[PDB]
Amino acid sequence: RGSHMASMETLKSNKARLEYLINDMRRERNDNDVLVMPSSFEDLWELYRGLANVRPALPVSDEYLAVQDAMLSDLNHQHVTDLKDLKPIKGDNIFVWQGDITTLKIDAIVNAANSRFLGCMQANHDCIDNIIHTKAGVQVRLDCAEIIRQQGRNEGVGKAKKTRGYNLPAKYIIHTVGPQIRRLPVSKMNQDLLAKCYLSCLKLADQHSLNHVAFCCISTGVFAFPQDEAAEIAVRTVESYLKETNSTLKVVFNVFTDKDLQLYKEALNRD
Ligand SMILES: [Zn+2]
Repeated sequence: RGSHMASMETLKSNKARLEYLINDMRRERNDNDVLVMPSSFEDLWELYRGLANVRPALPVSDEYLAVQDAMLSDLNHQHVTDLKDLKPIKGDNIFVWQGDITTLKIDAIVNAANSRFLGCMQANHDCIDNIIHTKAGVQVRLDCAEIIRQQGRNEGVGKAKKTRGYNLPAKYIIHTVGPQIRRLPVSKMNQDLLAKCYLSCLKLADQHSLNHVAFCCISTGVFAFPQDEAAEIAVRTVESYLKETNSTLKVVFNVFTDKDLQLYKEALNRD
């Protein structure tokens, strides 16, 4: 695998970087008991990730960031997808793309954050918030913490805040908190709030003169907005915004599942 593609030196170096990062985070927690450091890249990664996910938003040394950034940049740029190589599915300005949002070269990706705004603090959890934070680096959690400290309160639903993307190929991450759905059918208030997430993100991207923005599937997963309904709100809000403002923004709907992928194509077909 690695030999023909010349990957072996980088694998051995990335493993050494993970062990350094793991050791530093364990020392900080006063986990002084000597753990069995796994041999594999995969098992090292899941150990590192769990430790990063749970770490409170406390200062980090420049030495730690040097190692973390070398490792994260190498991993995120290995199989990068550039927006310039994709083609619009609608007009010249709307794309649908199945893939990992943390590997897309684009001005901004949109994070489905929570109101505490530090990322996902559940070890090794499969949500978008966790994945974005983990691949981007600890600097995102620290920047988020500073945003919350300066505003004196948790983040409300339907807003947008921008941070740098750090180790991601994305220049920026736009963080929005989507509505939590408990009861069905979805209230008009909650439908309006999900729309507001998209609008807020679009407005902020145009406010900063960005050329492109990729959305994930906001309020799906644990917030558990019904899928078909969310897709419909996403598409309708985007197309309305682009039409009414004559924005030059290019908008990517990032999906992972084939179910979502079909939902998005169907929504963009129906007029
Ligand atoms: Zn999570």
